[PDB]
Amino acid sequence: GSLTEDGLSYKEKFVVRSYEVGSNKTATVETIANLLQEVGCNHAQSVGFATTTTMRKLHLIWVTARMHIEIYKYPAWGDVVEIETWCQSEGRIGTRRDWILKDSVTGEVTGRATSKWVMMNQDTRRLQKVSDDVRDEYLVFCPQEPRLAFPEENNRSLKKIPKLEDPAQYSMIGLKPRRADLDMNQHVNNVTYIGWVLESIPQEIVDTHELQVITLDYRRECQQDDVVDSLTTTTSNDSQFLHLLRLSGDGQEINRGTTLWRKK
Amino acid sequence: GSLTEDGLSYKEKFVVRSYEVGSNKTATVETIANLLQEVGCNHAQSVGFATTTTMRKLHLIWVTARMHIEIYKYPAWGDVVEIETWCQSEGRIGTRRDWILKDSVTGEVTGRATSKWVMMNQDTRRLQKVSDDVRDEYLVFCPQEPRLAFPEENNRSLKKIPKLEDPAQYSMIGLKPRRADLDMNQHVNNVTYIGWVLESIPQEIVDTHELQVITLDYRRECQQDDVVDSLTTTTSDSQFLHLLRLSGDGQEINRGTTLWRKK
Ligand SMILES: Clc1cccc2[nH]cnc12
Ligand SMILES: Clc1cccc2[nH]cnc12
Repeated sequence: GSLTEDGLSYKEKFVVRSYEVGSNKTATVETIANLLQEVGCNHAQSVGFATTTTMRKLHLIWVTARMHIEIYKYPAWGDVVEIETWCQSEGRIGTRRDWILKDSVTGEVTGRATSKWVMMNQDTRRLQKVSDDVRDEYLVFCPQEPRLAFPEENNRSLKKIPKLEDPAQYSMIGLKPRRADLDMNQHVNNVTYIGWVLESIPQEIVDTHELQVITLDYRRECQQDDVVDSLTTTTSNDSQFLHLLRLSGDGQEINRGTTLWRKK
Repeated sequence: GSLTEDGLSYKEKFVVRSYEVGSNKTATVETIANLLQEVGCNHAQSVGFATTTTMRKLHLIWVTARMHIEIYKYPAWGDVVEIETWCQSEGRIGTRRDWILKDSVTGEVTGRATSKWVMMNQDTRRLQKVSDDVRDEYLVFCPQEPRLAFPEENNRSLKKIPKLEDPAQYSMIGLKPRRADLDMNQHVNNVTYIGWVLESIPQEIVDTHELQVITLDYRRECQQDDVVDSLTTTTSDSQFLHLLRLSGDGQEINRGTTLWRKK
């Protein structure tokens, strides 16, 4: 992978692996999400990081608040996908990382994603607005003119997500993370929550439809010793669902989301 | 990746990814196992396949009976690992696939693995000795002189594994596969069973030791709707005996052993 000529974005190519594909012999949305994470990490590494000198001193970290992915064509096993990523501040609220996925051969856009990140103290887990000293350290690595993966006016990435009310139409109960679900800091990988959301989609949908859009809000972290219930209700040729992940016991919310599926 | 000059083995390089590493910032044994599977698949693709024309007509498939992996150094995040793989028949019993892992920069061997595969009818799940017409179709893609990743006679890869007796010293119960654990044919990926075996190793061991050897026998498949219990007892460097079995009736799906060395 490499930073582009202007040094304000990063591009990397990936060959889709045999264990990365589903029943259609195309990459799953979890493989795509893992590739977005990888290109994000390689981008931070290329520019010197993803915490700054001031963030490490203050025990501050970036945490995902929302992930929004739209896939037009999932890459097939053996195909090469090219992914371009960049960051931009949104004032003191936080930062946005965007991605564009392309077919390496045709140059056609096959997907796009956006994520909203907030600053949080690693120890107290208390959120905070981005300081000016921290903001200044990041500004030189972001484009100054707005560059959005989702420029559209009434676009899906910014829609508010309601809370699913019991009884859910479908559920998957007792989901727990294993060591493979953890990252290098022993925290549950963000992509695991996407998998858990999709566990409560009925098999018939997975067999007849393809996942087009997924928007996920992250409210609370699942600890290594927590157990999760995944709930889904149909809200709708296109099927739409409302999703809720909550702790098995008291029902504390960890995530909420929506998916849009189109007939194959 | 590419077939080597003689066309009898296959080599491919991999850059270790951020989500592929554990707390030591080095690749997990499940990432290694996924990479072995990937290089095996690319090898079959490069030579025309993973079944032959005759196997497809008779509804026959290759299935793993045993996996044995030995890692000396796990590759760090961002490092390049080179893996070479080849196959060899073992008479009509089945076939063996071997692998050698190397540090791309130093050329030093960092790991090795061997697996034993048997032929099975995919519908009836009945085992079968290979035959002659099927054997002949494969022979031209294998070396003729023996080439073993574990040459030593009566080495760790060939040791018989006993059945763990209750009560187990440690256990992880209620393990179930999710869609990410399935392969392209909707069967549980073989690497998932490695993860499930390791779930019952105590955290203290994972924190103070590194996994050096893992041998796993595959007796029965976990179906998409099955629930598994992972059992472990210390038999000792630390060594453990492992058993995976269905949550209800306790039908055995896998047995194995691990060897761990102090960090
Ligand atoms: Cl990791 C990284 C690379 C470039 C720009 C960034 N802004 C916030 N984090 C960034
Ligand atoms: Cl897939 C594959 C490649 C080369 C040799 C083989 N023998 C059995 N299967 C093989």
